[PDB]
Amino acid sequence: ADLEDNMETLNDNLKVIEKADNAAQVKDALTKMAAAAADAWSATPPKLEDKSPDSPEMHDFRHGFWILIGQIHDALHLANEGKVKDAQEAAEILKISCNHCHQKYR
Amino acid sequence: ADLEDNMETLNDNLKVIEKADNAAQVKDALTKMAAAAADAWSATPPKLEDKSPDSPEMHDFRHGFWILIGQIHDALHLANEGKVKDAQEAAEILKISCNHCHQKYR
Amino acid sequence: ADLEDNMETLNDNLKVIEKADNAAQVKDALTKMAAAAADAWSATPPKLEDKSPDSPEMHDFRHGFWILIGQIHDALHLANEGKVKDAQEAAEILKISCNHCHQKYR
Amino acid sequence: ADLEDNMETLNDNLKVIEKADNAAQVKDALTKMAAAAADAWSATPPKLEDKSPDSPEMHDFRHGFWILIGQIHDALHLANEGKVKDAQEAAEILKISCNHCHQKYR
Ligand code: HEC
Ligand code: HEC
Ligand code: HEC
Ligand code: HEC
Ligand SMILES: [Zn+2]
Ligand SMILES: [Zn+2]
Ligand SMILES: [Zn+2]
Ligand SMILES: [Zn+2]
Repeated sequence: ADLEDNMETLNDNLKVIEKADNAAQVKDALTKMAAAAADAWSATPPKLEDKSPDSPEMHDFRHGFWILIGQIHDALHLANEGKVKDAQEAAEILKISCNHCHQKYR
Repeated sequence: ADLEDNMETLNDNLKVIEKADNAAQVKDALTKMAAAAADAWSATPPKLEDKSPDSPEMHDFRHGFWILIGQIHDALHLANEGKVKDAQEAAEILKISCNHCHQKYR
Repeated sequence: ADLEDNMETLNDNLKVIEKADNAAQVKDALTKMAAAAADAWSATPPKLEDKSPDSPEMHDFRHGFWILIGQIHDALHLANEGKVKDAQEAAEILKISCNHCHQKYR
Repeated sequence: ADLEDNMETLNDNLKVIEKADNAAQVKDALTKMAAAAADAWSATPPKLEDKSPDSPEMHDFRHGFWILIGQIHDALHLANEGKVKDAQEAAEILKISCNHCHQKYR
């Protein structure tokens, strides 16, 4: 997918997590978010179109996806263990990761 | 890229790190490895073609890529900081992650 | 130090980071926070005195320190790469970890 | 506990994980290891006795404990999920972390 459609997938499943009823719903939403972030890994965002893929700025951009995926990784372990509510609370932390990359690069 | 091509990229660049003599070369190889792993994230390997994408096996498959990318992540900070020899030694750990996934799913 | 002492050290240095210039003020605050969190690792907080250190609740308690230390860990790499602004911005996510533990166990 | 006691705790419990036939012994051993590593956090090893707790060598020393605790963190999630064989294969990776610190600072 392109960067914009992966972002739609991130947003849709972030919402699913916040309103989920059970561990299966949380795990499915987290898995979909991680695959969307991994697929967006090599995207160049519009405001960085002039930057080398080997530059400090593009490493910072990808670093934002590493943070997001790492956060999803931990939440998914929690949901695998049945700590659904703790997994759901990880959405508050994820949201900041969204905001931070958006405020620098969107 | 397909799974086999991402693996060639992982293989080529792990050997680069093992033979490298400067920080820029290690950083460049680490970034290529991470992009290949992120691109391989949603691949289904031949031995899991019968498995549901939500199966435990496919989560465990993707989990091996998270481990690898996480190791690359820390090594890339060490390389960014000048600790070239430490970043280079992280290839010994990287290799164990290669072996573990291969033993299970290759 | 006891838990209350380490919490003050976290609180003071969390404020130092938000109100800092230069990698030095930030690095030094992060280093002290990591040492305080590590020293707190095995503390039994009042609301869990009836739980054994093998209980699920005590694992969930320590797990909140792992999240905190992992965030400090990444912030310190950023500060050591000269990314003082990005390091200072970790303070927002750190505070969320403070609050998530407090809401359950303080 | 002093550094020698925390190292004995790590050595004993790494062997427990290797020999283990059940999840409970793995989880218990990993918990003991994490506590030992957290307690060793602010130790000064003999070869750095003359240096500052703030020295770059001492940051680099502590960094080895973060690597170890992060690896224990993931293996404990796997043990908690009943993936006992996968948690035990994490011991191979832990050992390299033991060796990497010993080669530099023991
Ligand atoms: C960088 C590392 C990012 C992270 C992490 C997240 N997003 Fe993002 N997103 C990013 C950019 C550069 C853009 C701009 C796209 C463009 O073509 O200019 C976006 C865009 C979105 C959108 C589109 C909405 C709009 O502004 O019209 C959405 C809905 C969105 N992003 C959601 C989202 C969520 C929920 C995230 C975290 C879970 C998230 N994004 C992370 C870069 C990055
Ligand atoms: C799972 C999570 C894996 C990780 C981590 C790594 N590899 Fe891998 N590799 C994996 C599979 C399932 C396969 C088989 C793919 C197929 O279609 O048969 C492979 C294969 C390879 C190969 C051979 C590629 C080919 O042309 O057939 C190589 C050279 C290879 N892998 C290298 C490699 C390295 C160096 C890794 C770590 C840095 C690594 N792989 C990780 C699954 C997984
Ligand atoms: C659990 C994993 C915690 C994390 C992470 C943080 N804190 Fe905490 N804090 C915790 C407990 C159980 C308590 C109660 C201690 C008691 O004996 O009652 C506290 C308390 C505090 C306090 C008040 C200390 C006092 O004098 O009573 C402060 C100022 C405080 N905590 C700050 C703080 C900050 C800034 C944190 C993040 C950087 C943080 N705590 C994390 C448990 C946990
Ligand atoms: C640095 C960050 C280290 C990590 C990670 C591990 N160890 Fe270690 N170890 C370290 C030092 C500096 C020393 C010497 C301490 C001294 O005062 O001599 C050690 C020593 C040991 C020992 C011998 C203890 C003794 O009484 O002589 C053992 C058995 C040992 N270490 C085991 C061990 C294991 C199994 C580790 C990984 C799980 C490990 N150590 C990590 C520094 C560091
Ligand atoms: Zn966790
Ligand atoms: Zn690190
Ligand atoms: Zn980082
Ligand atoms: Zn994991």
